[PDB]
Amino acid sequence: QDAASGEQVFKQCLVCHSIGPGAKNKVGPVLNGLFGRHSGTIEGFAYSDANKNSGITWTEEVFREYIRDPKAKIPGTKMIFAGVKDEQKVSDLIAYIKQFNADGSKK
Ligand code: HEC
Repeated sequence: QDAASGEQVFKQCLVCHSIGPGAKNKVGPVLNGLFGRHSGTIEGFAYSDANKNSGITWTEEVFREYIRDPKAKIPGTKMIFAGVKDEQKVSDLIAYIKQFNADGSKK
């Protein structure tokens, strides 16, 4: 779906997470270069065992399921959020993010 739209839905994400350039960790790990990266991999982030010992590897398909309801895919994770149980939204989320990658740029 669409990114311009998806930027809106990340608003409820930015509260704890960063993206783009000069993105530094916060209550949660920066979401730069998310797709492909290994779960609990970004450094300077005190991941939970649950997150980092999962072996997830964040592909669009598992994020799609995660975001829907976190506690169910990484049961016991530190991310206390009742997901994006909203299908239009999730798709645009996965458009905006995918757009940054690694150091916050376009690809
Ligand atoms: C504050 C309450 C948060 C909101 C709102 C969102 N996220 Fe989050 N996220 C938060 C924490 C504390 C953590 C760490 C979990 C742990 O157990 O260590 C996370 C983690 C993620 C991850 C995992 C990343 C990795 O490198 O493994 C992802 C993919 C993620 N968060 C995505 C995400 C998105 C897209 C959100 C908007 C809908 C979102 N989170 C909300 C804190 C918070």
